Parts: sequence; structure tokens; C-alpha cells
Amino acid sequence: ATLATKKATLVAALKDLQRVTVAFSGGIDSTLVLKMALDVLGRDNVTAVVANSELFTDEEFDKAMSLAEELGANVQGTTLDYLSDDHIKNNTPDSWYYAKKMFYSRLNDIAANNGSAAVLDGMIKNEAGARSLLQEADFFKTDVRALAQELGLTNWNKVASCSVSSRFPYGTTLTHDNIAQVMAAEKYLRSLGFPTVRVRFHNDIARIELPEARIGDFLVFNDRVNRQLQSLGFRYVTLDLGGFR
Amino acid sequence: ATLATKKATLVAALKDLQRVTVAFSGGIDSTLVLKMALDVLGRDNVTAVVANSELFTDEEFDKAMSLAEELGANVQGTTLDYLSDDHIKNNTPDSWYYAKKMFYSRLNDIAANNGSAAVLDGMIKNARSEAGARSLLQEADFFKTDVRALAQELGLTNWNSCSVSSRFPYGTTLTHDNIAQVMAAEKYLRSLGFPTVRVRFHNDIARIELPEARIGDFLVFNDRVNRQLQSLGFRYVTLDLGGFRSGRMNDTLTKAQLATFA
Amino acid sequence: ATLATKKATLVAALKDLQRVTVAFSGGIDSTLVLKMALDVLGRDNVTAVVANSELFTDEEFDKAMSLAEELGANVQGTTLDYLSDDHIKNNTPDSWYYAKKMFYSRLNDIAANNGSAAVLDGMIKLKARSEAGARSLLQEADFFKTDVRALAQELGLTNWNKVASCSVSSRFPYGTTLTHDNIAQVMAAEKYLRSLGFPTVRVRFHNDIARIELPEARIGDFLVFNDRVNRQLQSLGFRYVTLDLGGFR
Amino acid sequence: KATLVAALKDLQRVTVAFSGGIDSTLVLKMALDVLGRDNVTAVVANSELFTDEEFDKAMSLAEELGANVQGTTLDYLSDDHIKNNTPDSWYYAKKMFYSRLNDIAANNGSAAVLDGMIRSLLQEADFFKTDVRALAQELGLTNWNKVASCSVSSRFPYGTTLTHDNIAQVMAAEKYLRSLGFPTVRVRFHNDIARIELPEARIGDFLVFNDRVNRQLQSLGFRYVTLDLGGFR
Amino acid sequence: ATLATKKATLVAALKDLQRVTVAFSGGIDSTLVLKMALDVLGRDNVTAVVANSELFTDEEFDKAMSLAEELGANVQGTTLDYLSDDHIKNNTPDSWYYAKKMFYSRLNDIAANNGSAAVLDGMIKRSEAGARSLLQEADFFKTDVRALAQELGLTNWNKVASCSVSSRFPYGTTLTHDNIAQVMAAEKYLRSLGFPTVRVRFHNDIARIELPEARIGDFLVFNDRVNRQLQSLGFRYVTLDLGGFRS
Amino acid sequence: ATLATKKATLVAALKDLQRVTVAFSGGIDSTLVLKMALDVLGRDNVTAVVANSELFTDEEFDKAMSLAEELGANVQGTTLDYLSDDHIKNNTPDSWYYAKKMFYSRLNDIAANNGSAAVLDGMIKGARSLLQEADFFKTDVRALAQELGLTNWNKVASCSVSSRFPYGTTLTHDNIAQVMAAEKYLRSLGFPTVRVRFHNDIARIELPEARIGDFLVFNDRVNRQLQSLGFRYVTLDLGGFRSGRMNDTLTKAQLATFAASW
Ligand SMILES: [Cu+2]
Ligand SMILES: [Cu+2]
Repeated sequence: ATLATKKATLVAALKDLQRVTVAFSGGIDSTLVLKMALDVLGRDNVTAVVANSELFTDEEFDKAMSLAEELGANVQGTTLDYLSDDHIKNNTPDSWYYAKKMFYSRLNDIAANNGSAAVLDGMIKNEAGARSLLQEADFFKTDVRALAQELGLTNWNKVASCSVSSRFPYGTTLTHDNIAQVMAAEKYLRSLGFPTVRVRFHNDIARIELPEARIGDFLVFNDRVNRQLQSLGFRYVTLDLGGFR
Repeated sequence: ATLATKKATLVAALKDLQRVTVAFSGGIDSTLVLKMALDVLGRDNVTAVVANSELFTDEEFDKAMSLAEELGANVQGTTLDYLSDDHIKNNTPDSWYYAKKMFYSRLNDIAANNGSAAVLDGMIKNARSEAGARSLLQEADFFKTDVRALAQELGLTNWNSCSVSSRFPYGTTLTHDNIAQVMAAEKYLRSLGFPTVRVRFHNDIARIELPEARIGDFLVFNDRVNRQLQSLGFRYVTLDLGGFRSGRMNDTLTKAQLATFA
Repeated sequence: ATLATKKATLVAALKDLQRVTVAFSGGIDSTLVLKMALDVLGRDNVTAVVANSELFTDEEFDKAMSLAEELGANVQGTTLDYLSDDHIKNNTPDSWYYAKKMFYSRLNDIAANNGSAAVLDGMIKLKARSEAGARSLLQEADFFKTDVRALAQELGLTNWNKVASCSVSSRFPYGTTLTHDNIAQVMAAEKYLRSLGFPTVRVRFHNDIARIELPEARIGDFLVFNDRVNRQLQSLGFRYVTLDLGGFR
Repeated sequence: KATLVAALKDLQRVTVAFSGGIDSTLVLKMALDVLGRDNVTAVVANSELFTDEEFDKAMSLAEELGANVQGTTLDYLSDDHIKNNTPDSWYYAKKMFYSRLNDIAANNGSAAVLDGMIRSLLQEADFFKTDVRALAQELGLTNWNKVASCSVSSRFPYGTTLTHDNIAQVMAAEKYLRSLGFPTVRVRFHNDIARIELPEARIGDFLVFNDRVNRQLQSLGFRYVTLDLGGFR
Repeated sequence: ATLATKKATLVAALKDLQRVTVAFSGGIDSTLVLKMALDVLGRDNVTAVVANSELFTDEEFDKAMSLAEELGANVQGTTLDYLSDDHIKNNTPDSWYYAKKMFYSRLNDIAANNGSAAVLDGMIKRSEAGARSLLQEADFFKTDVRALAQELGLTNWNKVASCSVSSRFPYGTTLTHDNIAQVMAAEKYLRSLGFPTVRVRFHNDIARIELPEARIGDFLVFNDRVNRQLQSLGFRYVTLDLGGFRS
Repeated sequence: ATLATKKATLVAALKDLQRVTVAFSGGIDSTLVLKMALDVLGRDNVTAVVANSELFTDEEFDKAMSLAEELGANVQGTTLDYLSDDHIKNNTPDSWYYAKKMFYSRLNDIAANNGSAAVLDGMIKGARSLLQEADFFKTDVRALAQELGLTNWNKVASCSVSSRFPYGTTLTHDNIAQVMAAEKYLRSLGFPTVRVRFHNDIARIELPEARIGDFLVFNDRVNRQLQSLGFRYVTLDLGGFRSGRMNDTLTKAQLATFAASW
């Protein structure tokens, strides 16, 4: 279908739910849903929820909270304790399931206790107690961008967030100390101009993953990065030859 | 002139023409023309035509058709055999004209059989000879800023390319095989992060043109490119030292010696 | 307060004024003011002014003019001669105050001659601005940078000048006296460098030495351009052309 | 030079510890010249801790200098201090080396074992690398081994158990990296991680090889192939 | 099998010939033959010949000529016109054979008219022209050549064996006086920048430059200068091979 | 003329002079003169003098004096105070002459005490440059230096530190030490050929252009180290070391007018 019929589908689904709770991450999908909900139902029928957790950065949460206020939404912070579950804490291969369970269950309690008809998230085309309307309307990454520019949406988080769990090998126990170590290492690298980066944790070895197109530009920073991540507790600071992923 | 009077000129020409067929590329100018024609004459008086060829990728054909449908237009696909004209197949320096003639001839066949008064294109101020293609934006004295002024004014925000003939030296015969070879090499290079790229074809040699500011970024990919483009059929994969568009970024002395050497 | 009440105060202030002249830079603030004026008073009561001078590039002036026209405004270009004021010519710490004095004084002349009630600028929550009686309507209505963006999305604004282009005086040490020739030398050097793909760049002037500042993340990309930049900037009159090892700032 | 000639003449029958390097090569012929080919045997050790290419180049050079040459084979991994790579392993390895040479020299009637360190008669004659270079050409010597090697144990953490496999893995990886033009290189072994040390001035020249080195060192058994940002040392 | 036995064999064969002419390249093998010939037969029975051609550079001919003087030998330069043979001129895969055939035949004109018994070259462990490889008949391997060179105090030879410029041309493209000079000047310019092992491969209007891959990073600073220099030499397009040297 | 005949010219020249003094810098030229003199005249008639000054590093002095010992030459040190001359101390464009005159007067003052006839230097193609008289070129010195078994010279040319300062600048112990410490730090990093040009608070680093890409990994360490030595701004010259010598034909001629404009 055309973008007009996909948008009309979205409006009808929203009109029928009447009052919604929106899982708000700050990326372009969730920003589109949140802004479409506000324009169809108005601020007082839309609660935006932003998850605050130890597995994502303080910077991403702060920008999301302020982004929802900029979009004109009542925004709420909720705090998740992902490490309270033994599967997540010990970083087993199915941790994604226990983490997403804890998230949507908290979001269901929020929407149940404020009278919302569903929880909305930003899943698109190409979690059963969530409605992903963009995927129900057959939106693709191309469509979300087309519809966002039409509404004048302009200020979402342009770099993808993933849980810090992925920086640790399966079986490694996540702790406050070693999560903080990875977060400070990745934060410093982003501060040098590398928004997409991974510091993979191998105890005394840091393995840095960069997009291969940036590795040439990184050379000027070797020695400063070496000394900075050593001051954080790594003994060996390395650059992965395979690049990012 | 004022932007308000240039628009009134454009509507007068549209209202007077009653039924039109628009060559629609997906760029801002063809998008403006199509949307003004749709707004002045209504959906059942406007056929949007999108051309599919061997000289362009299927992806641009798909995105042009999606843009015309999203504008709410009756859209028609037509596919051309550019390689059946030997001025084009043998790639002489004027193939651009014989290609545009073949294109405008098919568009005038479409306009004759659907009862439209003219064929419209999106050429602005700063082929039609024998066809009768009217560039109403240029007839109403539109400039690139005026097209954007009217496009924001009408709520247009979603618009989208060069013929593959430019990748071959004059006299080299274009074939389905060597066209596909060039298109795949350019696509693979784009997938590595180089959106502006040309793979110039010299039979068994591939000559890659890059913006000079990216050549340093490219080195990590040399061996992968070399082996990828060798599997695409090139024997030698090379990088042009002048980069993409030679001379533009040189100093006033060697810009003048790089132009004299052309 | 809410966005919509600060919007209403802003609409009220415009309605009373009827005819306005807008100092238009192209950044998010000036474009917000200009767009609120166009939508409250109509195109025929809103003159947008863009200043042209020796201390800024022809490229930034042309984009500001094109942005105002593209947003649907009647736009006017005014050329200021900042080097005729001794305070600016001598490159002292108060040169900016005299430059903005000369700007607001010209804008009050443009506004008298087209029948405008106020001069509007894009300041949000300064001595020259008040003395000239120019109005910061966003600042009166208690806008902050987040409100400016909230309102700009609400109105569908998505192009403004994201670069904060800076006066060329910052390329000279305090006390070095600006001339037409050494300004032109630096301006051509930065224009040449931007044309190679380096949009954020400074050519600091140390008499016969040019000291180029690049973001450290770009210096590797620069290597292929060493010899061309060396000869181009010498042909502009520098004896020595150098690259700062510390980078930008 | 006068000092060196004095000491060798007095030693009558000698055996030379032959490294293949320029210093060691001086001592062999320097001696062959004053004591005769029949009473100077050159021994070159074959081990798992040094490369086959360095062993093969040394022995043929001793014949090239005109010497009775012997290859003795040392099993350094038979010592538990070496096998487990403790901080004093250099001492237990050096004992096994010089003890095998004192067996060969005792057995063939050699009066001493000599090596090339600047008994180190070259160290006794106040030689430095420059003095060694002028005198070596002086007898028309032009062929040694220009790369002076270090034991493969330094590629392993203290406490890591050396095995035939993990040594071979390290040796093939460094051999590949040298083949690409990086003669000074270390492949430090961290189980599934390979950590490459290059001189910092070569790291830029290396970029063109990232992807090939990654795949080559994985096919050698590493899961992750990395480059140390601090560089060589 | 010993070196001494191999040396004596070489000495015996030289004594037998009495008057010889040596094809002298400057490499270590041709230097060993020349020095052993001078020692066993004396200066007036040994002619050293150095070939001069369009297929090699002038400074490479001069360095071999000056090295032959350093050994104390009467050396004469001879110049070959390789481009006169169509097998070489049109660059067929057997062009190497006709060049070397033309080479050894000129050496036999010189050896006939100076009364020499054989033409000697340095092949180690031709057959048409009767040229003798005494190092090959004396069972020399690279280590024997090196051992004997040290014995005689030989330390000066060409360590970089030069290759005919024919390898810069594809099979079938015809060599001309101009396109050789074009390729040789291009390579000379690239060496002057600090890149000693390099090839400028010729593809009509395209130059395909081969560099060792580990130097390609170092090359970037010269791109534009190399581009314009080789265009001023007559190439329309100047390119760098992504596969590197001997791709 | 072969090496053989030019060497005999040199050997003939040495025998006639009987007693010599050799200006020994440690480069390839002086080492050839010094080693040829000993082989013609013996250790009892070849006085070698090596100069120590404030304009050169202690590393050069010690490296030069050690070599004369290897060549078996009687070698003595002499110390020159170049900073006592106002032409050298204030670095005017003829500073080079008054420095070389002050050098040669010490070398001839010594000549009489030695009892030597002439004083010899390594000038190639009352001083005497026998290599220059015998028609030696840079290539001839290399061939004869191998034939005589010499492989020690100082392989990188060293020049007086005066060239690191603009004409008119007063040389001091403070600024000389600053320039020398900056250069030694850069040499310590793997760049044996380097210059730190002194422009008051600006350091301008000259590198051979083939090394500049290799330098990027040290930008930050060099920036901070040279600031600690007293420079405010640390910069890299875009023209490099010996600007123009390695440029294409057109742009070499253009950088040569740029040079001669000052
Ligand atoms: Cu880059
Ligand atoms: Cu390098």
C-alpha cells in the first residue's frame, strides 16, 4: 500500500484504543508512534514511559525523557532492576527473554493502573502483551522515515542502543563494577567522535569494535585510548581486526 | 516576477491543457509538476510515467513508482530497449540524444493513446525539439529556490541518478553482461559505505573513481574489493589517483593543467 | 508554563505589532520567529533582513537568503562595512559590541523605511540590542531551547542553519589590526579547505605562517591534500603553511 | 682484534656456539682462521622455542663459512619450569643449552665453548656492533641472519602451559605477519584472543591487511584477532 | 663434493679455454666467473661484455660497466636492437627466448673476432650458442657461490636483479621507442619518491601502478603529483592496482 | 675516468703532501678521505680533528670521535665558540661564512702544531678537497667506500642548528637547547630525518613526506611534549623536508618562485 493508507490504518487503530501507554526509547520508531498518538488522541490520553536501567546509558535515558516532553507528552520514568533476575545477571543465552519479560510486565502494570487500552511499542516490519502498530500497518524502515519527515519530526536518537549485556561473554556474571567499566570506556570513545562503538569485555583485555570505515580515522587516538581504558582497570587495550560485528 | 505570479502562470498552463502525461523521475521538479497537475486537473486527467531500462538500476525504478503512487497518481510503467539503437549500444558520444529521443517517443505514444494534450517534464531554468515535451516550470521561469519555495508551500517533503553509459569509453559496445558487471561492482562498493562511486569499465580493467577525501578510508577494503570485482569478471581492479571528477579540487595552477590535459 | 500558552503570548505580541522586520540568521531561533511572523501577519507585513559583511562568508549569506525565501518570506540583503569602525578594525574584545551596534542601527533604518513597528531577533532566555529597542519576542514569552524545538517541530520546520558560523576576526590574535587583504587571504584559505570536504576548519593567521585547525578525527583524511593545500595557501601569500597538531581548538 | 687473536690461539681446540647472527659468525671463522677447520666444530641448536627458518639459515651458513657443523636438538619442553612458563624459565633453558654444549665440547676434545656477546671473547676484546661490522666485511663476510630472535615463551603469560600446538599456532601467525612486511612483530597468546604487537610507526601501514590477518589467524585457531593499541613493548 | 673440489674444477675448465669472453650482468654469479677468469687467465685473455638496450635503463648499464672495471677487467659495451625482432617487438609470450637468442649471438660475434674459445655466463645449479656455464659444470649452488665469493674477498655486486621492461606490456601490445620511454620515465619518477620496488604496467591510455601493499598507505601523500606527472608523460588515466605488486 | 684512475689521482695527491690534517665530520666523504690518508701515509702523518660546538649535538661529536678510533686514526677534539661571533650569534644570512671561517682558522692554527702541510676535507663534486680535485662524485665516493670496506659513516646528514631559526633571531643557550631537545624526542620516535623550525612560540616540524602518514599516531604525544619544552603551538609543515625536490615538473617550478620571493 501507499503511505497514506498505512497512516490511515494507524489513525484508526489509535482512535479505537482511545487511551494508550507508549514504550518510549527515543529512536525514530518509538518517536513516530508517540507523535502519532499525540496527534490522534491528545496529550491527556497518552502516557509515554521511558525505562531507566543499569543496562543502558544515563545519557540515552536523559535524552529520551526530554524528547518526550518536547513532543508534548506526559512522560514517566520507570526503573527496572534487570540484574535481580539470575538469567540476566549470569548472562545466559536466553537472557533477552527474561529481560523483555520484566520490561513488558512493568509496562502492563503501568497501563493497567492508568486505564490505558494497550501498551504500544515501535516494532516495524522486516511480546504478545504489546501492540506494535507500525508493524500492523506494514511500515518499513523507509516508511517510518517518510512519515516522520512529513510530520516535521526531527530530534530522535540517531544511534542504535543495545543492552550492555552483549559486551560480555555468555556465562560472565554482570556486576555494577564491570558494567560501569564498560560504560565509561564506551562513553569516552563516543566523546572522541565514534558514536557506534563496542568495548567487548574479556576481563583484563578490552576488545574494541569499530566500523571498519572509521579504523583509519581512529589511529590518531590510540595512545589516549590506551591510557584512558587502562586507568579504568583494563590491562590490555586492543582493536578487533574484524571491526563492528 | 514574484513566486505567487509564477505559480499562477503554471496553473493557467495546466488548466488550459486539461489532460497531461508527466515523465516522473522522483526528483523535486517532477514531483512538483506532478503534484500541481494533480491539484489543478485532478487524478483522472494525469498519467504519471516511469521508465525502466538496462541503463538504470531496478531500485530507482521501484522508488520512482512508489513516489508517484504516494503522490496519489495514476502511474504507468514502460520499459525501454535502449540497446536496440546502435548509437546507444555502440556508445557514441551523442547517445544521450538518441536515448532521450527513444524515451520521448515512447512517452508521446503513451500520451496519444491516453488522450493527453501534452507530455510534461521537470526541467527548470538553469528532445523536446521533435516531441513537444513542455517544461512548464521553465516556461514559468522557476529557479531551484522557487521550486523549493513552492514545494514546502504545498507540503511536499519526500523526493529521491546518471545513465550507466557514462561508465564506458566511447566506442565500447554496451552489453547485458558488461552493464550488469558495472552495476554490481558499484552496488558492492556502495554497500561498504561509499555512496558516491563510479566503476569505469576498460574491458579487463576496472577503474574506480572515489571522492579523494575518502581514499584513506578505503584502504581497509582494497583486498576485498579486488577479489569481489575480480569475481565479477574484471581481471585488474584499480583506483584512479585523480579521484571522482578530476580537477575540481585542485589549485588554480594544476586545475588549469588538468583541464588542458583533457 | 505550557508550549501553547507561550505560543499564544507570542501570537498576541505579533498581532499588536502588525508590521515587523526580522533580523534573520538562519539558525533555529531566527527561523522560528520569522515563521511565526509569516503565519500571524502574512507575507506582506514581514520583511526578513540578512546582513552581508567582510567578516562573514558569501556562502553563509547566500544560504540565509535562500532559507528565508524558501520559508516564504520577503527577504532583503543589507551590506555592512564593519571595518570602518575603529573598534572592529583594531580587533579588541569589545569589537562585537560595536559590530552589533552597527547592525541594529541599520535595521532600525530599514524598519523605518518600510513602515515596520519593531525589529525582531531570535534571542531566547545584549547591550546593543536593548539600546536599539529591538525586540526578542521568544525571550519575552519565556522560551527556552527545548520550547524552541518543540514549537519548531509543531510547525514543521526541518531546515535551519545548524552550523554557528563565526566572524573571521577570531582567526587573528587580539590587537592584530584587520585589513581587507589579510581578511581576504584567510577567507579564501578557509573556502579552499571547505571545498575539499572539511566544513569545520580554521586557518589561524600568524603573519607569514598559516596554522590550520582540523578536527583530529579528520586529519588522516587530509593527507592526500597536503601538497595542494600547501601551494594554494602560499599562492594566497602565506610563506609557511602548517597543520596544528592539537587540532580544532 | 689483537686481543681477540691472542685468546683464540691460546685455546688450541675450540667449539663455537653458533647463533647465525653477525657476532656469532665472526667468532666461528675468526677462529677457523687461527685454529684450523679440524679443531673448530660449530653447533647450532634445534628447538621448539625458535624457528625452523632461523635454524636452517644458521647451519648452512656455518658450512658456507667452511666449518665442521653439528646440529644438536634440545627438548626445552621436557623441563617443567619451561613447560609451565614461569618467570625464571630463561634460567632453566640456558642451563639445558650450555650443558648440551659442554657435553659436545667435553666429548670432541674442545677446550672451551665460545659465544658471540659484546666465554665471550668479543666481549673480552671490547667489541661493539660497529667494530663487529667493519671487521666482518674485512674478511669478506656478507651473509648472516639479520633478524635476531627471542624465545617463543615471551608470547605467553606466566603460568600458561606451553604445548606443541599453541607454540606452533603462535609461530605460524608471526610467520604470516613477517611475510606481509612486518619483521618486528609479536603475536601474544591469550587463549582465544590473539593480541598483535607492531611498532607504532607501522600501525598505519598495517591497515590494508586487517581483514586477511583476521581470517588467517582464525584459521590457525584463534577466535578473536586483535591489535594492541600501546604497540610493541 | 667439497668447495675446494668445485673450485679446482672451475679452475681446470678455465685453464683449458685460455682466452674467454664473459657476459657480465653485475650479479654475484657473473662476478664470481669474472674474478676467477681474471685470476686464472690474466687481464689480456678476458673480455667482459655488457649489453646495452632499450629494454633496460641506462644507469643499470653504467653500474654494470663500472663494476666490471672495479674487478680490473677490460670491459666493452655492446648495444642490441631488440625491437628489430618481431617476436620481441610484438610481445609474444616467447619474446624472452628471441631476446636471449639475439643476445648470445652477439656475444659469439665478439668472441670470434677477439679469438676467444668460449662465451661464459653465470648460470648455476645458451645451450644453442655454445655459451658455457662453468659454475653449472662445477656443481655450484647458491651457497657455493657465496662461499667462494667470501674466499676471494668479493663483496660488491648487484643485489637487485633487473627485469626487462617487456613485463610492463600485455602480450600482443607492440613495443615502441615512445611507450618504453614513457614507462621507464614513470617508474623513474616513482623511485625518486622513495618507492624502490615498483611497476608501471602499460594499458595504452591507462597506467596501472603496482606497489607493495604495505607501502600503499605511504603512497597517498603523492597521489595527485603522481597523477599529473604520469599524465604529462602521455597517460590519460593513472591508476593504482588494488592487488599490489605481482598481483 | 674509472674509479681506478681517480683513486690514483687521490693517492698521488696524498703522497706529495706527506703530512695531513683531516677535517673529520663522520659523513661518507670525510671517512673516505681519512681512511685513504692512513693507507697512503700511515698513522704517523694523519691528524684528524673533530669539532665540538654549541651548534651541534653531543651525539654527533661522540659518534665522529669514536669512528676515527676505528679507522685507527690519531684523533683529537677541538671546541669552537661560534656564539662569540656576532654574525653567528645574531644569525644573519652570511652567518654560514663567519662560522666556516672561524672553523678553518682553528684547523690551520692546529696544522702548524701538527706540522702538517695542508688540511683536508670531504668536499666533492687554505683548504684542500682532494676528492673534488680527483673528480669524485656522490656515486664515486660510494663505490670506493665499499671497495675499502667502510660501513660506519653517519648516514643522515647533520647541519648546524642555525638553520632552525629565522634570519635575525638571536641564538641563545635556551632556544638552542629547546630546538635540540624537540628534535631528539622526534628522532626517539622513529624519524631520523627531522627539523624543528623555531618561530618563537610556534614550532614547525619538517618530515620527509613519505613519513607524514606514519606520524599521525604521535600527533598528541609530540604536541604535548613540545609544549612542555616551551612552544605554545606545535605544527607540521605541509610542504615537508626539502619542499619541491620531489614534486612534478610544473609544481616544482612554482614552489621555486614561492621560495625565492623571500
Ligand atoms: Cu575518514
Ligand atoms: Cu609507512
